[PDB]
Amino acid sequence: LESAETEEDTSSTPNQRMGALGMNMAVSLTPYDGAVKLGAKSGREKDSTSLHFTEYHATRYQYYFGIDATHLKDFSRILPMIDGIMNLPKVGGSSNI
RNA sequence: UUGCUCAAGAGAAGUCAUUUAAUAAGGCCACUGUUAAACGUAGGUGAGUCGUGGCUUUAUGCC
Repeated sequence: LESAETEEDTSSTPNQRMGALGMNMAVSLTPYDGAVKLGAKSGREKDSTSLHFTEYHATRYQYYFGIDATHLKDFSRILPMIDGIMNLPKVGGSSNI
């Protein structure tokens, strides 16, 4: 909280910490063409909150990351991050569909 | 250390249930492959099984 109401980085315990890891956003390798999916839910009772449309994209995603390994408080923490980068569980999205 | 430092639009959802492209139709009616002749005379070959049996003089040939 104090990091936003002061100019320096200390206020003494540190006020903030720039993350040693920074990753750019992932972009699709292929230009997006308008593709949607129908979503009508089962049942004869056709009220609202049914017949929805979901946009999807059938391409590959690429992203760029960079870490200052020296900036890490514990130098050994870079290895678990690499393991996570290769074994990335799921990037937030409609994993159900 | 950058109007910065931190920052998931996220969790869930069947486009479903039903429908014969069906009923009818001749590619049909006509056509001669007609008419005539001297063979004068000189062109060749690719493929197994093994020790007496009925006649006949061993003979040597027949089945």
